[PDB]
Amino acid sequence: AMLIKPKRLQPGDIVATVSPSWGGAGDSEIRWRYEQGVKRLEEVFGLTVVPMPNSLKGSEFIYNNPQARAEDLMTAFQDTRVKAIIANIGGQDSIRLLPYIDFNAIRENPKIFMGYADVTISHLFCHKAGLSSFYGPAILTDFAENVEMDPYTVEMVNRTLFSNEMIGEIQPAPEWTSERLEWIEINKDTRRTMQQNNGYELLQGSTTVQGRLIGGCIEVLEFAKGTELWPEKKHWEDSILFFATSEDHPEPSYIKYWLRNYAAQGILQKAKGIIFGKPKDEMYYEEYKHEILQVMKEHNLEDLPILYNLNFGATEPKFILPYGSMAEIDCENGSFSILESGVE
Amino acid sequence: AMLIKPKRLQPGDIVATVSPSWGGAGDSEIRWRYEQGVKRLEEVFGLTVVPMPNSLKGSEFIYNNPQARAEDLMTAFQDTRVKAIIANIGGQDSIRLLPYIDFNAIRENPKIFMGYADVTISHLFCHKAGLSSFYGPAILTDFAENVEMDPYTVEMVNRTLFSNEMIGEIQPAPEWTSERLEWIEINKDTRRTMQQNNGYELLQGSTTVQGRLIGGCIEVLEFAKGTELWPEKKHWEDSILFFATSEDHPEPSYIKYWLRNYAAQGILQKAKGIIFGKPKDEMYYEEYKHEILQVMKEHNLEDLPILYNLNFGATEPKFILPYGSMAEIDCENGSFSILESGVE
Repeated sequence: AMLIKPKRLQPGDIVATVSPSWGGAGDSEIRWRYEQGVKRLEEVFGLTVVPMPNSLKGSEFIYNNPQARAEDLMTAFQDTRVKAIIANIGGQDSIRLLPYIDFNAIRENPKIFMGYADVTISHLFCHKAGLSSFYGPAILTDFAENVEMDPYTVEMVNRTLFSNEMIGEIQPAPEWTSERLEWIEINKDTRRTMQQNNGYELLQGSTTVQGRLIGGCIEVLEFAKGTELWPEKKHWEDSILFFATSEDHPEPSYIKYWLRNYAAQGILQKAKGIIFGKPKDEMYYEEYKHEILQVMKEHNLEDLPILYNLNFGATEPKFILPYGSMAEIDCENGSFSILESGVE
Repeated sequence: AMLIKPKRLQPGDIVATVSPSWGGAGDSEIRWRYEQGVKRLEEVFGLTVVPMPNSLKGSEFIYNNPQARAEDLMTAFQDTRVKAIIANIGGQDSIRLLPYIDFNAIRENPKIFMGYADVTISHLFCHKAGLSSFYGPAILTDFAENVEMDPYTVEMVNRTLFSNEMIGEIQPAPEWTSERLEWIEINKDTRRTMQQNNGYELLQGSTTVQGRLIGGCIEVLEFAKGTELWPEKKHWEDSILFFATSEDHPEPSYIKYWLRNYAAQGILQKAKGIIFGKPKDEMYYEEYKHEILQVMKEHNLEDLPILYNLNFGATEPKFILPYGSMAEIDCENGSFSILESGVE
């Protein structure tokens, strides 16, 4: 293990909320939604919540001030009362924070950091500092789910962040959604419609393999390629790669192009296995499979275990992937497991 | 300069044709078109043309055999009778040649290498071997133009490859086309419809700047990021960046994402200036401007000279960009010049 594992949460602990990507949480029309997410952190999980100073200043300010976003992250990491940091939401431009990050401030202050999609970039800040962080739910999208949180997401927060017991097998969720229901307050009493989930699909592979988790949102990872933010070679050795596609539904050819580059980098050849998240709206569900299998065939990797349709990524509900934690793909059983705790 | 300038081509010289990307030149219904391009190399330029051994075996063979494509390149470079190499056409997967390239073989046999789009990858092979190669016309798309070659493309081939006089100012073409007229022989006597061209547009900048050319097809450059094929740091210092979009019309948001990555790499900050090629069909002409200007604004680069709508890239006709040559953007006059010869 190359990464520091942070301490577990308990009720009473303080969690900081931050806006490293899109600044919407503070927009007048969305603030109710932020407050609803916070309410679940407080009431369901028993946590105390503090927003970082610039995090609710709204989307115009946040967009224009990447340094202030970075300052919010540094403030949260440097405050010893803060036991976890959760992103409000993704976006697309948190790569702009790079000039303003003090990696040693993260290194000297290990704690839980969680979010997904563009927050992939903020995960790479933690990763560079040697801290295991959590590809997982965010305030506006998951904790603020209308009417009630999904019990699957709640279970997985408990198992990953509140317990130092081995996480173990990740069962698929019974149902999923990515229905568009605008974040208008008079919609708050409306449940989003759920779809039956049918569980994991094995695209290829015939072995049980284990390796340490690395990855994120595949579109956003492109943003960091060739930069000083990209994880050094040792982190890719004997990995389990995890990829999710985001809400803009990247055309299938891009999934091919991006995987071809992972091959050209030597990353696919170093992987023990790959897991893919359910695409948003299941758009391109079958088409992505075709591209994935083609790139593997092109590079003599037809036996690399690849599991598909997991509940992480752009749909709800979600489980949580701790970076660098040992994980397992069991092809014969079509199962995915995390073979250690997420927290200490 | 870090790149070797190859020797001047002249009538009577031998040129090799290669298929490093899509292998369609040898397909039964396309072969007439390859032969039409060969006829202009022979009759207009006075050259003897030799296809490399695997280059006309068709698209199925070529796709399945990246190693044979790489061998064709090596064959052409190692034959001292061959004075220039021209790609038949682009494609999308020449990144697959990477593990099969003998860079020493290129370094020891400097000579003209020319093509565009996916052939960007093959340029990067030359670049890594320390050879200046030519972002420029290809057999099937330019030399094989129905009825006759465009005099603009002819002129720029002559000025860049057939003379060691300074290239000088690159004037805009009077007309352009990217009309889809299928490469079916029954069409061979049909001229493509031309559009009036309005010349270069200065997007920003108020100075005259000089720097060495580096760039290529912006979609394809993504394929090489974070790989050992990416040009080393010194190549990006005091550059003039050149970017063209390809036939797939990348959505404007991707231009933004890709340019934010150039910023995150420290590349935009080191540029003296940037030039963009006319988009295919002028699709997203205005949208791309908006994205380019937004990324400059995001990174305090609003005084960086940027010229738009140049005749390189996905449309016809084309001028030629020698990698690493000293070039000039003059903002007050809205002009672009290359301040050395393309060849020795």
